[PDB]
This record gives sequence, C-alpha cells and structure tokens, in this order.
Amino acid sequence: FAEXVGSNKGAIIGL
Amino acid sequence: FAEXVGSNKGAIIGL
Amino acid sequence: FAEXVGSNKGAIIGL
Amino acid sequence: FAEXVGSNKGAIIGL
Amino acid sequence: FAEXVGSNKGAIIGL
Amino acid sequence: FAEXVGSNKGAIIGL
Amino acid sequence: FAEXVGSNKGAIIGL
Amino acid sequence: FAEXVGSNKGAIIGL
Amino acid sequence: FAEXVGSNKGAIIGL
Amino acid sequence: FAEXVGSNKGAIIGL
Repeated sequence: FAEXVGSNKGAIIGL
Repeated sequence: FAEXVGSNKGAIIGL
Repeated sequence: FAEXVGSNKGAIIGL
Repeated sequence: FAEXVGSNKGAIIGL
Repeated sequence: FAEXVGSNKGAIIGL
Repeated sequence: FAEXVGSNKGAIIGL
Repeated sequence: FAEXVGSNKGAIIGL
Repeated sequence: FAEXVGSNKGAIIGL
Repeated sequence: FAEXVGSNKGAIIGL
Repeated sequence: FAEXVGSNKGAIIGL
C-alpha cells in the first residue's frame, strides 16, 4: 500500500 | 490500497 | 509499502 | 518499505 | 527499508 | 472524542 | 482524545 | 491523547 | 500523550 | 510523553 505517492500530510495506515 | 496517489491531507485506512 | 514517495509530512504506518 | 524517497519530515513505521 | 533516500528530518523505523 | 472506551477493533477517526 | 481506554486493536486517529 | 490506557495492539495517532 | 500505559505492541504517534 | 509505562514492544514516537 502507498505505492506510486506525491505528497502526504495526513495518515495512510495499513493494519 | 492507496496506489497510483497525488495528495493526501485526510485519512486512508485499511483494516 | 511507501514505495516509488515524493514528500511525507504525516504518518505512513504498516502493522 | 520506504523505497525509491525524496523528503521525510513525518513518521514512516513498519511493525 | 530506507533504500534509494534524499533527506530525512523525521523518523523511519522498522521493527 | 473516544472518551470514557472499552474495546476498539474498528476505526474511530476525527478530522 | 482516546482518554479513560481498555483495549485497542484498530485505529484511533485525530487529525 | 492516549491517557489513563490498558493494551494497545493497533494504531493511536495524533496529527 | 501516552500517559498513565500498561502494554503497547502497536504504534502510538504524536506529530 | 510515555510517562507512568509497564511494557513497550512497539513504537512510541513524539515529533
């Protein structure tokens, strides 16, 4: 997950 | 999940 | 996860 | 994880 | 993990 | 938010 | 947020 | 945030 | 944040 | 942060 990702200012969470 | 993602300011969550 | 990633100011978390 | 990564000011955490 | 990494001012942690 | 919380297995998200 | 919290197996996220 | 917390196996994230 | 905390096996992150 | 903490096997990170 989170695969290209330009800009992240938030949360990207895989559980 | 979250696969290209330009800009994230929120939440992207996989449980 | 987190694979190209330009800019990260937030959280990217894999559990 | 965290594989190209331009700039990191946040958290990138793999557990 | 953490493999090219331009600039790190945050945390990159593998457990 | 999320104030007593017994058990959380889902998502509780405040933006 | 997240104030008593017994058990957390999910996500509790404040942005 | 995260103030009593018995057991955490997930994510508790404040941005 | 993270103030009593019994047991942590996950992530507790303040940014 | 991280103030009583019984047992930590994960990540507790303040940025």
